[PDB]
Order: sequence, then structure tokens, then C-alpha cells
Amino acid sequence: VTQTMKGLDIQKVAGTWYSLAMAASDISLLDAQSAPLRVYVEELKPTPEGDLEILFQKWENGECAQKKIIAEKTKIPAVFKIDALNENKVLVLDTDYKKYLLFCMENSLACQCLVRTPEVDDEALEKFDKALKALPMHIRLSFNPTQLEEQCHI
Amino acid sequence: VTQTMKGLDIQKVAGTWYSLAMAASDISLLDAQSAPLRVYVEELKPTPEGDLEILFQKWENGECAQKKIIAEKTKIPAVFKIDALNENKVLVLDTDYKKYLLFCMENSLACQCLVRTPEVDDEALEKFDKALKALPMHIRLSFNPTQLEEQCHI
Ligand SMILES: CCCCNc1ccc(C(=O)OCCN(C)C)cc1
Ligand SMILES: CCCCNc1ccc(C(=O)OCCN(C)C)cc1
Repeated sequence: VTQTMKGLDIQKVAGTWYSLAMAASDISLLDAQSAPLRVYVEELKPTPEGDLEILFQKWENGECAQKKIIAEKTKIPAVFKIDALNENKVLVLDTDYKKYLLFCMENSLACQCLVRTPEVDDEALEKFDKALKALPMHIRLSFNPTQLEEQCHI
Repeated sequence: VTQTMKGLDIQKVAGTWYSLAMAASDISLLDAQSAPLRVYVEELKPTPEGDLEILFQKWENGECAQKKIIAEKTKIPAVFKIDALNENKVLVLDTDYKKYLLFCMENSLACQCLVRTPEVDDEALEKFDKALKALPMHIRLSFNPTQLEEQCHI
């Protein structure tokens, strides 16, 4: 991935978001309620040091678990690191802070269209599909306003 | 769905096809290996009477089953009926006979991009995405050339 947000201000992504849409390189990354990159974002909390804590839900062991991860900053403002068995990158592609944010997680790849409200944002989906045009995605999911107001988008 | 192939010649769709891509109105229609509209097309056999027998595979009870369905003609050449508990329609959106065919099954909705060979047809995917632009799809899957040569696209 070689789309990053030039000039990103990480403090301005703070707050409420909805996972409107998701996509991944491999079907198995999103196909089941319990698939590993089926993660629903709740809230971003930038630290004063400029790390980004992520609140999200994950369907786990037949139910909707509350989860909390922190992505550590790098020399590149639009690029964060999650420590695990593998070195995994979080990239911010594009945001306008007040309506949408596009990002990817990569080691292979999953991306999302975040929005501030439980509404279908045709414009934000256009920009998302445009950004995926380049990437080798084999599954795409989108959610309706009813699902967006439910735990794990049921 | 109000995209049908004007002038369709049902005899000319006979033969080998690959389910390159699928999409559906509802995630649950395609999400699992065993989801009900995860059906992989093998072969179309038009009858002399102008019905269309469909050979396909379905992941069933932990394995890849061989299946055979016949879709009955209507007064509209691009529209067929499958008899079940519900009245279910098969619509041919568009074909060039020698490379691609787009169709939908509807009662709510699932569509596919068929191709004659195990190759990624960028052009045929463009026409497919164009045809879905209108429809309310919430899941899309595509398959690579390796998967296309395997039973149930493993
Ligand atoms: C704009 C930044 C959004 C980042 N959001 C998320 C990033 C990662 C995860 C997440 O669940 O991490 C997956 C685990 N690692 C080891 C692959 C969940 C949400
Ligand atoms: C160009 C025509 C292609 C039609 N292909 C297919 C049509 C239907 C099916 C199929 O599996 O039918 C689903 C069962 N009914 C009752 C909803 C599988 C393949």
C-alpha cells in the first residue's frame, strides 16, 4: 500500500466511527462472523505521545467481545505498528476528519471505510472503491444503517 | 433487476464456464463455504425446447457436491424460472457468448460474472461492477486462477 494521507493530524481522528465497509486480499480474512479481520471499530483515542488506541468489537466464541488495541507511531505520521508474532502495519490512506477515514492493516491485507454516523456515505464508498482499485482484494462487505447501530453489526 | 440481454441466443451459452465473481444483497447468502448461494457453475446445457439445465458444485455437509438444476424458459428469452417453495427467477444481464456472461438469481438477490477460461478478465469484472452499481449488494467475492481450477474453488 502506497496511499497515505499527506499531512495527517492524528489528534483530529479522535472519537466515534462506524465500519461502513471492509475488504481483504483473502476471503477467509472476512468470510465468517468469527473470521480474524472481521473487526468493528468503536472509537479512536490518540495518546499525547501520538500513539493510537483502538476500541473495537470482535465476534469470539459465539458472542460479541469488547476489545482494545494500541497502535504505536512511526517516523511516518500516517503509519502505525501493532506488535504480535508478525510485524503488522496500520496505514491511514485518507480522511476529512469530520465524515470518513480509510485505512488498511497489512503484514496479507484488510482495509475499511470508517464514517462518523450510521449513514451510507456514497461519496466515502466511491473514494474507498477508488483506493481498492489498485489492491488485490477478493472479498468486500458493506453494512446498512440498522446493522451499524448493533453490536458486531448483527 | 432491469438489465436483460436484448436478443439473447440461449443455444450460444452452451458449454464450460467459471464463476469468476459473485455478489448478493445479504452477507449470509455468500459468507460461508456452505452459504446457500455459494454455487460454482460448471456447464450450461440449453434443451432443444429452450430450457437451460445448469451443472454446478455446492459445498454441502463438509464436502463439494455435484449438482444439476434445470431453469424453465418464459415468454422473455433472457428470463428463466426455477420451481421451489418460492418463485425464483434467473435473468441473463449480458453476454458476448465467447468470453463472459453476467446473470442474477432473484426471489433476495445474488449475481455472478461467468467466464469461459480460468483467467481474471478485468474487462468482464468492469461490466459486472457497472451492472451491480444499481443493485443493493452487501457482499462481493472474486477468485484467482488457481482456485478456479479446483472443486468448490478451494
Ligand atoms: C485508523 C486506524 C484503525 C485501526 N484499527 C484496527 C487495527 C487493528 C485491529 C485488530 O484487531 O488487530 C488485529 C491483530 N493484529 C495482530 C493483526 C483492529 C482495529
Ligand atoms: C446463466 C444461468 C445461470 C444459472 N445458474 C444457477 C442458478 C441457480 C442455481 C441454484 O443453486 O439454485 C438455487 C436454488 N433455488 C431454489 C434458489 C445455481 C446456478
